Amino acid sequence: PDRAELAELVRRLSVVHGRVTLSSGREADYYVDLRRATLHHRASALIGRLMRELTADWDYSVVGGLTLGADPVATAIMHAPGRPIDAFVVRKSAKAHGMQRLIEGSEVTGQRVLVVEDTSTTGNSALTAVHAVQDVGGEVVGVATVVDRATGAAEAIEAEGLRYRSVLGLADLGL
Amino acid sequence: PDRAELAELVRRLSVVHGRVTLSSGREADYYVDLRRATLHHRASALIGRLMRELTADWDYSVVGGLTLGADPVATAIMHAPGRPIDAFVVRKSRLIEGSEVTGQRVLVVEDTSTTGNSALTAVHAVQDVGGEVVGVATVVDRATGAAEAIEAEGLRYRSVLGLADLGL
Repeated sequence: PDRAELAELVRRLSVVHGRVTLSSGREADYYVDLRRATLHHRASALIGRLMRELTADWDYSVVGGLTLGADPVATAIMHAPGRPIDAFVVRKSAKAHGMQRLIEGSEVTGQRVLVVEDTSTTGNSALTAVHAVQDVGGEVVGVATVVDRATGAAEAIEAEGLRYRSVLGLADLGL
Repeated sequence: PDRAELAELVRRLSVVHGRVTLSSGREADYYVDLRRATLHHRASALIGRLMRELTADWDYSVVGGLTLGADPVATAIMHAPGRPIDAFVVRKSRLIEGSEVTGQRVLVVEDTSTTGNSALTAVHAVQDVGGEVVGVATVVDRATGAAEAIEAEGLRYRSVLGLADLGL
């Protein structure tokens, strides 16, 4: 029921129907804004729960990713029922202070880390977080995401020796 | 107990004592890394509870502020028990992500700040889109005029913690 409850909320909240002229001059009939679910009271509590179950067999104390598409997901996982898991956010530029200048939040040095994102087209953003955690001495145990969009992300993440899992898929969006 | 236990988590996770050089060149005897608290599993859960208690007499359906500092606070409030409250995020540079703020009563959040400019930016961004801001709540007030700046704009300001809870 949860996967289906979430899947429906993602469709309703995040598939934004309506015609739009892009900067290129092409028109699209819809676009996919996952931030609308990841920041919704109900969809986020489901995301938290389901991403915990999805990764239950992985060994990690810390969850995080690349701002902003990761923050709400990571915090959802942190707040969801179960064993303690802390969070972190990889920035795009360097903090003024500390010994992990691209990483807000919890100390990832010497921890096993889950890397998350709401959705990835290329896996660029996820891998940017993976390497940022890596450069500071964190063990990335895998990457997980709310929605796979079958656009190359899995094979890009798998190419660097890392597991990839998703709660939802292209079919769950309708389209 | 909740407030006392958060205070202790904020001292232990976020108040970094020792001679330090700021980005300006100024030397301080400490700095505050409030995000280690806002991204910690226990402290964030207390933040959501306590920020909800703190603003229980205000009417708002949506909570959020300027990225990154606000997002961990906004989602802790959203995930905390009680009546449903959605979240939003004001970007620095399409300004508002997440839940709709237009036509809604909105709580602007900040983890902490010396000047309140970040809070103000979020307030202004919500106003430009037809949201009504009911006030600003923060985790830590630094007693450096943030409050009064927010009050000059006709907005109520509140904090869970203050300067004295940070043992300086």
